[PDB]
Amino acid sequence: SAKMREWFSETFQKVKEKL
Repeated sequence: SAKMREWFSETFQKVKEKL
């Protein structure tokens, strides 16, 4: 499983999208 790992990818790009 990977709830926080798969989300990790959706967290780094969440910061780049905000910029």
